[PDB]
Amino acid sequence: FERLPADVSPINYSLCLKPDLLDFTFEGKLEAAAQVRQATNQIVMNCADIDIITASYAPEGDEEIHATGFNYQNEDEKVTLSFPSTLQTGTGTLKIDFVGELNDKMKGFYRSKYTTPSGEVRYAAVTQFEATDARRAFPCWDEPAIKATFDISLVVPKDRVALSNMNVIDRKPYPDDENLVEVKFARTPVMSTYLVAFVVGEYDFVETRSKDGVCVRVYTPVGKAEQGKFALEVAAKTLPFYKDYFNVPYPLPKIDLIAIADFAAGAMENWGLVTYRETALLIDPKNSCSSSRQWVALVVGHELAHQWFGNLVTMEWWTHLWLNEGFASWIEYLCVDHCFPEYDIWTQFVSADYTRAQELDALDNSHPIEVSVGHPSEVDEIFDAISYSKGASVIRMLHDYIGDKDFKKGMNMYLTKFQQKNAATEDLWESLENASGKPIAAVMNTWTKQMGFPLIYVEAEQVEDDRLLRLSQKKFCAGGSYVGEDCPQWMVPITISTSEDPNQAKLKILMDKPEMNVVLKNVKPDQWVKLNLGTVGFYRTQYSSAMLESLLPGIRDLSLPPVDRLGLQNDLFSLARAGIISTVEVLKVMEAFVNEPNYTVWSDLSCNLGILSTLLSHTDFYEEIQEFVKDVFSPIGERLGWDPKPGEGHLDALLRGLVLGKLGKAGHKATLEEARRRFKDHVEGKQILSADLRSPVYLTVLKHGDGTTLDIMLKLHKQADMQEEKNRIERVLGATLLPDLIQKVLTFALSEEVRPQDTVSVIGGVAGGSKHGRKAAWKFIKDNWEELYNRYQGGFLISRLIKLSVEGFAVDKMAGEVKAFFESHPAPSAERTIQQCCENILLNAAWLKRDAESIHQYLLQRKA
Ligand SMILES: [Zn+2]
Repeated sequence: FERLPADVSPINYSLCLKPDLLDFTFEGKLEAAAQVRQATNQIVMNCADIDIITASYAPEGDEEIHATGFNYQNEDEKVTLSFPSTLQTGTGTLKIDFVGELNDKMKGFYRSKYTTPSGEVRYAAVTQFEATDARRAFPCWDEPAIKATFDISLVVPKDRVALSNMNVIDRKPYPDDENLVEVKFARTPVMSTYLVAFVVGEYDFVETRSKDGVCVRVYTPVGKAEQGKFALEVAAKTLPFYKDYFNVPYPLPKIDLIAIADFAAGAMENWGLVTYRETALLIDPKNSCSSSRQWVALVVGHELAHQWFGNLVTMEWWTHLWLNEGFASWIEYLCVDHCFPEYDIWTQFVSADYTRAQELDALDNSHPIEVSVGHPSEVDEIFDAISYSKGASVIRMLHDYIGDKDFKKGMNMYLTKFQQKNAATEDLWESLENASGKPIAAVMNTWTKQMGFPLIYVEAEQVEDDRLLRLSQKKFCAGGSYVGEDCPQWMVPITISTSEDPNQAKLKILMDKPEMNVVLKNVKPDQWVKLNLGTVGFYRTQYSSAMLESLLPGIRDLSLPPVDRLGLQNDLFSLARAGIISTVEVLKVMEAFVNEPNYTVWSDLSCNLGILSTLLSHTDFYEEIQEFVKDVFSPIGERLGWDPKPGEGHLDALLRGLVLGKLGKAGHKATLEEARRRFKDHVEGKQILSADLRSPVYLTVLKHGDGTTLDIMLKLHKQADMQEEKNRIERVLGATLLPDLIQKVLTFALSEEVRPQDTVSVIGGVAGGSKHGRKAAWKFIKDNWEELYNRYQGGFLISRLIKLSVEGFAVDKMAGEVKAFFESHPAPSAERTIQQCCENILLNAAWLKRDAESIHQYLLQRKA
């Protein structure tokens, strides 16, 4: 791959597109003011799905020279426009009229199917150019570093709204068609082609004015303007936040957020015209959830952050796309946390991007964040959950290492320097290094140019009133000690806190050595020491036995912040699974979480204990670990109770469902008895139970029920009114324990009553229900492999079916059985999932064989 010759660079695009609806085509003429930087006889542009009618170049004050040479290269999406004579150095005007297609590929200038408040089914002209689809709406230099200004014009019917990046400056009628009106927009600033936007359709709107004076609007489908009210007030507060943080005003005169029906791209940060899918921007009061207002605040703060970082200053090449999305993925939580501190959104960030990035970065076949991108198709291949989640995680670690003071100063220097220009990743490290005086380029190179993350071991010794800390770093791997003689090293900024001040740093350090000693002044032995305050650093911490015991009071009295309790517990399970520490040591810490009120912490607690419970189901003391789970969740269960208390939040309803389902599955007698009261009153029409208690009650009564209970659930499903009620049953049907009922659920998955896209959910619940239910699900998909393969081959479902079925196995002999099965019955699209699952089975197998009897003897001694 090679970029455009750059012998002719654009200056201003004058576009006028007439979307031919019903015919699904469009015609448009382009007057591109350009500069000939080097004498050439041909101009090379990007173009796809567009046939040029005629094209001529008119130099300044001269006659136009029509092009008599056309060359369409579809594999490279580039077109060469040859001319009879050399164009010579100077300024000219490239005039190109052409015709295009409103394709069905949800890319470029395509058609968007929407339904009126009555029906009829109409189509709209919606745009989407990122990454390289602007060349399908009009021929252009479709590269982010080739910036120019845009004069957008649209010839739309009178009864249809035409939006674009800028505001409307003229609305004159169309002479050839009385039913059409040409809408001309203002001139955009210097920007990239992949951020240009224009949409044609029928939309209602709600408007407001931000404190900066910027006109904010939320465009909704016809008849849903009230649903975009919340997104409007969030966007109206988001602009002043980024204005104050960047010390740079909003670069455009107006901001628009339009909700589109079935918007495939999800969300696009088009400069001034941010597009969403209505299921992610609007809040339907009779269909939305509880945390929907939280999800809207995040998606609005993310794309509006790009209006500065990404649109005002754009990446030089797609190699730096991770930094554009990683920065926005981090500052979106900073914006929501400032406007809505009642969310404690940073605890959910650690539970989302942070932990998910540490899972992938600790396994084999990982890759560094920044990878050189040659062809723009290589993007879709080498960027994944690693480049974005770990990308946002290292930015958070960098912000904490810099400090919010110098970080704001460096970003203002960065934005003002490269405004309406382009920059690379190294340009950002320089602007931050100038404002902070810290070696940012050197530190960040260890986190971007190599894969993996370090494990920080810390040991404590009391020296007078101070405490000496001995730190060492090594590459962390989910399997254990990293085998390899390269010995990776990281420059690790570490924030340390003590019990005397658990919410602010006791000491900030930078570990640029494999081993390092640290002295904390005035730290009494009765005080605990916590590394990685706020879990801001992208690393795992292994505490010594003495240091871990000192942290137990901090967990119990909640003085340790919830985000710290989340990260501490998550590190303990990973270290025990890797064989670095014992599992018994982790189980003793679980007893200190009995006072935990935070939903996110319990969510990760329940997830980790669920992995261990299903792992220990292969042993002869599965009753002992269930009794242990009941003791951990009993106090929080009694605190929440069964009915919503006066003035609860939305997380307390979610936490009640998680806790009750955990106790119900573990056999908690009081929970099982009450769940049967609610279920028998729900099926007899005496009092329908809440939708929040519905899933835990179903799981509990079905696991501890019989064939009568299963028939009731099947009657609730075949009679279920909506699809949502069906899915809530399909996930819990696998909780049955009797073998003939398990086979009945598996057969029910492939029946006509279950839709094929939901069949994997039913079989997934069977594999996760019990040990014999997992073996029955694995045998079921082997006997019916011909049908299941024909159903989901080459799709996402076949990888999800294999994942949910075999990941729970804890026998190393079983890992060799799934690898041998897919060597005789190939599944090409799921080749990567089989390798991850086989490595995961061997990991759980070694973990089980190493710690089985130690856990057993711990549970017996604890009970006495
Ligand atoms: Zn983004």
